Amino acid sequence: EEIFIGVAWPFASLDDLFAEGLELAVQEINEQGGVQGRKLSLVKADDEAELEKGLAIAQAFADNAGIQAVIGHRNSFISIPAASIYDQAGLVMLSPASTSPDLTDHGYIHVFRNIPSDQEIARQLAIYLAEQGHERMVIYYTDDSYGNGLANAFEDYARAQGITIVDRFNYYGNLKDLERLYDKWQAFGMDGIFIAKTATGGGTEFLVDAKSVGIEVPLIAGNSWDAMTAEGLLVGSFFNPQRPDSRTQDFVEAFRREYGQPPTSYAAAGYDAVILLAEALEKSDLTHPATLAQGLRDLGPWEGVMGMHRFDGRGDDIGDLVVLKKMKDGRFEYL
Ligand SMILES: CC(C)C[C@H](N)C(=O)O
Ligand SMILES: [Ca+2]
Ligand SMILES: [Ca+2]
Ligand SMILES: [Ca+2]
Repeated sequence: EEIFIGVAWPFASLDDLFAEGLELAVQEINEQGGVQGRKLSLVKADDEAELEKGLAIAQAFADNAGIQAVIGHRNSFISIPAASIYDQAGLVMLSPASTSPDLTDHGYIHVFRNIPSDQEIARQLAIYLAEQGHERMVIYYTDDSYGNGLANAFEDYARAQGITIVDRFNYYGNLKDLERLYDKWQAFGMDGIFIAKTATGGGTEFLVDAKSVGIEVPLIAGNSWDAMTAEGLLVGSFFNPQRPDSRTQDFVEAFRREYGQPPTSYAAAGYDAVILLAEALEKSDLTHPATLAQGLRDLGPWEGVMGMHRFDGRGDDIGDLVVLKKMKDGRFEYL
C-alpha cells in the first residue's frame, strides 16, 4: 500500500530547499492517486557530503528490497563511486546535482542525472560569450580532475567559437600578484574570465579579490555559483522560474504557496526527479527494480518544470536544460 524512493543528500548542511521540492512532488503524486494505487514515500538519508557516509548509504539503499530507485547524490566525487554500488545492484540512481562528465563514462546502465553536465554548460557558455563579442579570455581553474575537466571543455568549445585562451592559472599568492597577472592579461587584450573553480572551492575568494584589484572584465562561472560584489556575474546553470511554460509556472506558484519563498534550481531538479521516477514507476514491474532504467529511457522526451528532459544511452540528460543567469542587483536575470 506503500512504495519508497531513497534520497541521499547533504540535508542538514544545505539551506537549498531541496527537501521542499521533493516534498511538493510527492504530495502532487499522492494527490493524483499515487503509483499503481500505492502511496509514495521518501526514505531520506543525509550523506553529509562525505564519501564514506555516501558509500554506506548507497549500500544500505541497495540492500533494501523496498527501495524502488534513489535520488542522489549531490557531489560528483560521491555520486561517481556510489553509482558503482547502485549499478551493480540494478537500482536506479538519478542525480539532480552531479555535473561531472565522468559520471556517465563508466559504462553504467542504471545511473542517470536530470541536469546538464559540465560539458553541456561549457558548450552553451562558449556560444553565448562569442555572440557577446568575447575573443581573448583567461581561465582560473582548480588543478584537480573536475577543475581540469571543466577548463578543458570550456577551452575546446571556446576555440571553436573563435575565442583564444590567452592565459590559464590555478593559484595566486596575494593581491599584489593578482595585480601583476592583471597587468599581463591587459597586455594580452583580455576581455573576460571563466572561473572553473566551484564557489565554495576558492571561487568566491577570487571574485572578491578581483573586485579589490579592480578587474573590470566580465566574470563567468558554472553551476555551483547558483547556490553585492557579484554584479554582472554570468552563471551557467539550470531552471528558469520565468520560463513562460504551464508546467514551470504551475510549480513556481505551488512552491511559493506551500513554502512562502521562491524555489531554487535544486528544488526544481528534485521536483522533476520525483515526478520523472513516478511516471516511469507507474509503467514498471515494482518487483524488479532493475527494469526501471530502461523504463526511464523509454520515456523519450519528457516535459518537466526545468524544460524538456531526455535520457541517452549513457544516462546523460540531453534535453535543452541549460539556463544562463546574470547577477543584477543581487538577483539573477534570465537570458
Ligand atoms: C551543486 C554542485 C555544488 C555539485 C557539483 N555540480 C558537483 O557535481 O559536484
Ligand atoms: Ca537489486
Ligand atoms: Ca578569434
Ligand atoms: Ca598560466
